[PDB]
Amino acid sequence: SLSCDASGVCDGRSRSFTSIPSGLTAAMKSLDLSFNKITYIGHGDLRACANLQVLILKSSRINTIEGDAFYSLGSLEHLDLSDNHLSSLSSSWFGPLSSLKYLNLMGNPYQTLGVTSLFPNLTNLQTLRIGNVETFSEIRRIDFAGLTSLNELEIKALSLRNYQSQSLKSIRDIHHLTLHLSESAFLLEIFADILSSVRYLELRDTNLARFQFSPLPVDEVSSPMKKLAFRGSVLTDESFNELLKLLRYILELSEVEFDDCTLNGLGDFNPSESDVVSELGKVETVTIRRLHIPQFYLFYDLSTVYSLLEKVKRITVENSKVFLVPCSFSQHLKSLEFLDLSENLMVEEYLKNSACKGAWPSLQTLVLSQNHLRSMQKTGEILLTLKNLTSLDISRNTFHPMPDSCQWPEKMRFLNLSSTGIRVVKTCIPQTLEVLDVSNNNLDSFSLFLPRLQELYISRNKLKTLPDASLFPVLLVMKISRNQLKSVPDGIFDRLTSLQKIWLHTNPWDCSCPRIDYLSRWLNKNSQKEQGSAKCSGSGKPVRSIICP
Ligand SMILES: CCCCCCCCCCCCCCCC(=O)OC[C@H](CSC[C@H](N)CO)OC(=O)CCCCCCCCCCCCCCC
Ligand SMILES: *[C@@H]1O[C@H](CO)[C@@H](O[C@@H]2O[C@H](CO)[C@@H](O[C@H]3O[C@H](CO)[C@@H](O)[C@H](O)[C@@H]3O)[C@H](O)[C@H]2NC(C)=O)[C@H](O)[C@H]1NC(C)=O
Ligand SMILES: *[C@@H]1O[C@H](CO)[C@@H](O[C@@H]2O[C@H](CO)[C@@H](O)[C@H](O)[C@H]2NC(C)=O)[C@H](O)[C@H]1NC(C)=O
Ligand SMILES: *[C@H]1O[C@H](CO)[C@@H](O)[C@H](O)[C@H]1NC(C)=O
Repeated sequence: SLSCDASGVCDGRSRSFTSIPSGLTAAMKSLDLSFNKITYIGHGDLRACANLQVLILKSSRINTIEGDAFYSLGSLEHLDLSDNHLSSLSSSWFGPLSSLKYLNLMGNPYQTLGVTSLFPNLTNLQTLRIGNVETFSEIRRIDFAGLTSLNELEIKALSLRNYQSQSLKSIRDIHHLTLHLSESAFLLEIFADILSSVRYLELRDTNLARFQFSPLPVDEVSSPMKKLAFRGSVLTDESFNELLKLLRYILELSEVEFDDCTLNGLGDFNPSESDVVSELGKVETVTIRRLHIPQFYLFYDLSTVYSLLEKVKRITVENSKVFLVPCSFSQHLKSLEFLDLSENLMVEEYLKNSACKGAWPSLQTLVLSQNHLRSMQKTGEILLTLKNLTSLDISRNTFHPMPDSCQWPEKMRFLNLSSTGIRVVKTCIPQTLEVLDVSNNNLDSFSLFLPRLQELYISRNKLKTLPDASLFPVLLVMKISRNQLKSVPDGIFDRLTSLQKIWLHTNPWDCSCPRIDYLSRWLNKNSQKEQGSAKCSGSGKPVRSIICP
């Protein structure tokens, strides 16, 4: 009861099959039999479809597959066996799949990949996922024999009990290596085997409390590793310092991320300057999200971090409860062009210190999105200390009504006031602006003349009148959806002579014909420009559909 499209793509998904359907053809290119009750797959179940390029067998209850079940699938590029009941993999399965590009074996209860190298024959393999949560317990030297380059290899071994050294060393080039480890017992040697191949290493769920550095005795390897990411990791002030020492081998590391990690800190840890690292190679981007520091004052005078960021260009510390980025700390950030402290507890008085005189000398973009700032003027005033600043995001902050005059950094051309609760826009906003987002507020009208404005975002408001075209002589983009606009003055969009894109949907457009003429005739002559589609209130029919005599 499977249905195929004219292109040879058949759906069999969730159809209660207890066995592969009979009478398949060589016309099929993609066969999806996910979520079925297919316990056994015989020698001849898939013998016909010799031109199959995609086989989706995910989450079916497969626990038995004959060694040569896939003997005629020489054109198969995508095989998905994840989440089944395979507790033993057979090398005979992958033998005839020299055209295999994607192999997902994750989610099955096997304990190891088996006694025979399963992938030597897969010469065009680009993606491979293996392992599980409860039982995968051993990686061995024969496991990846025959694998030269993989764009991605995911290994889930949260229950790993033993890793044979050099197991991953045979692989020449791994673009993205995702490892799920519950502890750090084998992280070091693993790290010694991937220094030549891994460009992006992603560590998930690892408790690194007991990590300890030791000199990697692998021959001079110019690690091509550009990105390193930790997710849901447990760290300590001690183990953290241990990790830092690892950088000497990944001289090219440019991006580091820490997602949902907890940093446990204690006072008993206080080494001299010899133990600590203050050289951060080429690390130029630091992203930190949802970082939990149980007890922050249990950290000695944090000067240890001042020499690490001299060269950092981009930093993001979000939703990690930051209330202060100490002045001296900021002055050390000589190269910082981008700083994103979204979702923290920043307020004027502490911002003042964070953005002191020589704070962030080169900052161009500063994001203080969800914080506790309350005065627009006060914030612009405090930020005057920043001379290179060109972009500022202070959206999602609850501000008081803005004055008629304000002081903002001079080169500022981007100001985001989205979701800030304002009800009125005054001249506090500079004429120097190029991009302005006051979308999702409480505005009734926009009367600000900004001659250099190229983009205005004013969606999600209550404007009953479209802002006069002469206000933005050279506008390229206007976003005024989700408002209360019922109509537009004849010829107004033809007055936006640089307009390239415009959002008008979610507005109650009055489509009676005397009125809606120009607007409808305009949407027809400029469909390319309208993003999304404005409909008529009442019928819901697209405005452009209306024609008047
Ligand atoms: C593989 C190598 C990767 C290398 C990555 C580089 C990491 C550096 C990132 C720069 C952090 C920028 C924000 C610092 C703000 C600050 O100083 O928070 C301090 C404030 C109070 S100031 C404290 C006083 N001055 C002391 O008496 O706390 C606060 O305001 C709130 C506490 C915020 C705690 C989280 C952020 C603190 C930085 C964490 C650094 C270690 C990260 C380890 C992750 C596993
Ligand atoms: C001006 O500030 C706006 C508010 O901060 C901002 O809108 C926000 O845009 C981000 C873009 O990623 C959205 O991100 C969230 O949602 C995505 C998926 O949709 C998630 O993957 C992200 O992790 C995140 O949770 C926000 O949803 C959106 N905020 C809202 C509520 O509208 C504008 O983009 C800024 N304007 C300009 C011109 O930059
Ligand atoms: C970032 O801004 C600073 C401050 O304006 C710039 O450095 C100053 O450049 C002037 C040149 O007119 C020198 O006279 C000063 O000595 C510098 N001030 C400092 C920091 O001591 C810097 O050039 C800007 N960087 C960028 C983004 O180009
Ligand atoms: C798969 O092909 C044969 C087995 O018939 C053998 O050479 C080896 O297992 C694989 N090929 C390679 C790359 O050596």
